[PDB]
Amino acid sequence: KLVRLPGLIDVHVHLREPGGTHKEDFASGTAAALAGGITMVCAMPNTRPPIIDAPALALAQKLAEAGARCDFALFLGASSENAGTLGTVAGSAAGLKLYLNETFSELRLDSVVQWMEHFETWPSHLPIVAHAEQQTVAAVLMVAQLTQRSVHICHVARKEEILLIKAAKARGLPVTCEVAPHHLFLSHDDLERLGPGKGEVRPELGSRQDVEALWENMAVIDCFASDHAPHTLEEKCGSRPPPGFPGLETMLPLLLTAVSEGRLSLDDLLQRLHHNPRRIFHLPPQEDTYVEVDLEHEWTIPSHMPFSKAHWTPFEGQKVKGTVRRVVLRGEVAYIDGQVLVPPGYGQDVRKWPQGAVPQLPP
Amino acid sequence: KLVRLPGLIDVHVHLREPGGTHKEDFASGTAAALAGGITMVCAMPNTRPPIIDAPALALAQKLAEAGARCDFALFLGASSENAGTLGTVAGSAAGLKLYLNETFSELRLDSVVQWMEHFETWPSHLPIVAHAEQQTVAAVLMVAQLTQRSVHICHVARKEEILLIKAAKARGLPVTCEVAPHHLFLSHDDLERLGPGKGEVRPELGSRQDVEALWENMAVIDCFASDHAPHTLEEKCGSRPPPGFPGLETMLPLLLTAVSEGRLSLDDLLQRLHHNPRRIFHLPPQEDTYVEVDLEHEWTIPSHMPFSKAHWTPFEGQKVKGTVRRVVLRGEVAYIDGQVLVPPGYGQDVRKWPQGAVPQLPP
Ligand SMILES: NC(=O)N[C@@H](CC(=O)O)C(=O)O
Ligand SMILES: NC(=O)N[C@@H](CC(=O)O)C(=O)O
Ligand SMILES: [Zn+2]
Ligand SMILES: [Zn+2]
Ligand SMILES: [Zn+2]
Ligand SMILES: [Zn+2]
Ligand SMILES: [Zn+2]
Ligand SMILES: [Zn+2]
Repeated sequence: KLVRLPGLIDVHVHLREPGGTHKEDFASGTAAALAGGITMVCAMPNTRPPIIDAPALALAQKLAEAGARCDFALFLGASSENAGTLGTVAGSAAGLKLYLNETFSELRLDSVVQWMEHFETWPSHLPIVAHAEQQTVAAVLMVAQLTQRSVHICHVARKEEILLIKAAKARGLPVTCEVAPHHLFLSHDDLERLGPGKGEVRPELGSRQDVEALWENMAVIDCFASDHAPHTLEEKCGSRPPPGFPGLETMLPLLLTAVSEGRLSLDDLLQRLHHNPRRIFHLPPQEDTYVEVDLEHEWTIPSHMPFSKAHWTPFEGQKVKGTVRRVVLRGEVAYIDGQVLVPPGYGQDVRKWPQGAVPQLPP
Repeated sequence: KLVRLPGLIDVHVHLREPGGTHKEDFASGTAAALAGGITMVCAMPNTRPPIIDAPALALAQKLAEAGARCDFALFLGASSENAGTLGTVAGSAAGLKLYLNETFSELRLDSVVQWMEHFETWPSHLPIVAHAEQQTVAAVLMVAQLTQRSVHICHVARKEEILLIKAAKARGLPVTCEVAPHHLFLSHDDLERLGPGKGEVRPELGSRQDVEALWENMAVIDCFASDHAPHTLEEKCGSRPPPGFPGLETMLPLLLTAVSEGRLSLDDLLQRLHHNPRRIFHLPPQEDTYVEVDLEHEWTIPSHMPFSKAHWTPFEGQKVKGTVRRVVLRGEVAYIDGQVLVPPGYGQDVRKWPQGAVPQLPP
């Protein structure tokens, strides 16, 4: 007996096109998404060229329209030069991405004043998300308050961060957050097995206490999102390993395992991979779209999943229970038992749908 | 013709006793203060042992009472273990010091949650000051708002920081700040002359643009304070140079030079070295206390000033106009033209004066 789920949404993926297509491209990354029960993705802007201006966004839109197999929205990225220049294209993006710490990214800002400038100039009704670790979470929350708007915190990974956000929510501040599966299912205990190259990720893997704190504070977590960050094994194992884990194909099975163990409910999962992503980012429904999962199937994660060009996974050897059997996207069978059945280009930019524009007051 | 000033107050000095007395002690540091026209100092807690508990404070109080030549108050320092334990001695201190970044200091905290705990437990009516650079200023401002109280930011050094504080004040937030003379009178341009060891200080010396921004935003600066941070020349020039500059003997002459050039007024100076320190820290008046300065005397800063045991200065070679001629402290001549005339032990703990307790609602 299969369980029918709505089309799940991952608001944080790196699909590497343009410019890093040996790591992943729209076609392979969205195949990975479908195999993971995800029918809509929001792609980050730290590509080459990075998506920090209108011409780069135009290019990325066309590449995505030609290559994506599931539906998508594309983030714009904040830079040290583009505040006040994105107004005409802002509404066509998933939101604005701020990179506020060192990581795989034309996009660290030099000064909190540049963060302020972005918060002041980006349209007030559109989403802003931030890579903001440790004290940076408090700092960007301060900027959001000074500019009297909301902010969404990407991949919360630490007890420190989730408790800060918890305190902010208790004060009624407009902040939401997401957590990635590696920060729920891996910790320092796994670094011996992974090694120092494979183990590189930002935010870094946390202690057992960090992991336990995220679970204990599940009520504070608005979304799950993979931070799918594919790099090849050669890159991960080489002399300057880039941070990041692939995760689209493993996220839902890991979380289904947790549901089966009573660690969270099916509803808790659906709030975090469907309803809250929709409402935070004003993402439209997908008609005739659903995912069928088998909650009984026990399997062990192999050394690589079938679709991501990363061709490795940090979850190798973990025992999971739950698998994606079928995905239907807008009335077409998109995935069945290991086979993707929609071609590159089937996917659409949801921000171009009438129902996918973010509502705003007449300007 | 001399000008009579009130007794000036430096709310940020490191006097190194206990435990670093080759660098400075209460007797030498307060001689330096008097020679710089300063009659009251607030001493930081990063000594050895650090002033992070009641027994250490008791020791420091006695050492200061026996050695100080001018009046003083002693800060307590926040640690990872003492939140919620300082209530009985809190009112006897200048305030609570938080070290939130890497610098010469049992006292970096590991987590913003520890900052929160201090803001929640330290009595709400008593001062909190923070070493908080760049984004850390925004982060600690966020903690202050979450806990609905004020904060004072130490040694603001950057355009980024002063503009953030300016924006916070425009939103009516209870934040004050101080600036040290080296961030007004030295910059990157001086690093060649100083060299990499002598030039080490935290916050680091800023660009010309940082310096210009602090001057342009003088209205945002509540206090001047030296961050007198003496280390010996051997230490500054050695293989692991500690950050910090001595500054008590040079601060007032540098600022008087600026007054003479019309860069700020005598009133602007007195707000920042007398009236605002008094009101932010609830420091009492000193009866029969004044400083006489000669605004006409031109001189060049030598390779070391007479009193600080640091026996070096980063301001060597700068031409100044203005000198301290006489200091009277509580009816006794304390300093005349290079001679200190009050003994170690003349100085008193102002928090023990009836008028020096911080007022509070009956608890
Ligand atoms: N998480 C990572 O370690 N790397 C991400 C960047 C990011 O999400 O910060 C990537 O794009 O590779
Ligand atoms: N400013 C410095 O460079 N060092 C100070 C510490 C401090 O004020 O942060 C010191 O105590 O030496
Ligand atoms: Zn990130
Ligand atoms: Zn994110
Ligand atoms: Zn990312
Ligand atoms: Zn400091
Ligand atoms: Zn200070
Ligand atoms: Zn200091």
